[PDB]
Amino acid sequence: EDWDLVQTLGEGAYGEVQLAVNRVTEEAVAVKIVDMIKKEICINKMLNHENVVKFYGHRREIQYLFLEYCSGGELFDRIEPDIGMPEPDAQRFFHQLMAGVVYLHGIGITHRDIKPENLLLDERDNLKISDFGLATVFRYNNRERLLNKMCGTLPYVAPELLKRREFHAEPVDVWSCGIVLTAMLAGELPWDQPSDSCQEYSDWKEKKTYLNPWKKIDSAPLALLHKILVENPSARITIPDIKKDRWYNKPLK
Ligand SMILES: NC[C@@H]1CN(c2ncnc3[nH]c4cnccc4c23)CCO1
Repeated sequence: EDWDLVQTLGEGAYGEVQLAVNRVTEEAVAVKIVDMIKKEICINKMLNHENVVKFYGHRREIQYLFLEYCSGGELFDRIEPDIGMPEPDAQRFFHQLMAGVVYLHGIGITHRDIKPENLLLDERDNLKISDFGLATVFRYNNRERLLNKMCGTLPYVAPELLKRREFHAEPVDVWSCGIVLTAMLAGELPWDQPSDSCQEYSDWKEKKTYLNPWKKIDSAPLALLHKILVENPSARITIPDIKKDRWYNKPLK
């Protein structure tokens, strides 16, 4: 019942996250502090999956969210700049990311800001999707609603979000998962944003894969990236088809 605030884990816009330890059980949890979030709590209440940060509850005093503590830090910190990480680790992380994203989409939730900073690791390096502050419902009563608000993080957002007034939620999270995979395999982000004024993005659309970061990436995972980082959201590979991808299914290590 009584928790000691041991240390700060991370900072956010509207607050900070602190590690809290139970005085009796010594259980660790993370506490997200927000000095007024209503939708974040609501969405968190729906979530129950092994690749999504668990929600234990909240107390209003300033709002306090009680969330799963992930001692392994963030995926961001397993990526060596300009190098990435070993391909078998990247594949395992990507499998776990798809599992989390499939779950969310299955309950009609889109995260909207998938990036390595938001993908946390537990003590066994299991990936956990965190931070549902930008998340929203895109399906309800089996009826899809198109999105129109721009949010997320420029290097990770899909090009339709910049160009179209309305867009489907799922292909946007698929795209950001592809940017995450690129980062894991090349240790660099391919562009500032996916717009026609961005030279690196133009190069990609013209298939200059002899340039970085694409030249650091083996042809198998690169063929999967060619299917994810497709400009037309309607032509973009879906998750069920990602699960059928050759590299996705390649035994590694
Ligand atoms: N960018 C990550 C860092 C450290 N971080 C975390 N660190 C450890 N465990 C956590 N569990 C969480 C549940 N929800 C949100 C965040 C965490 C969290 C907080 C954010 O800044």
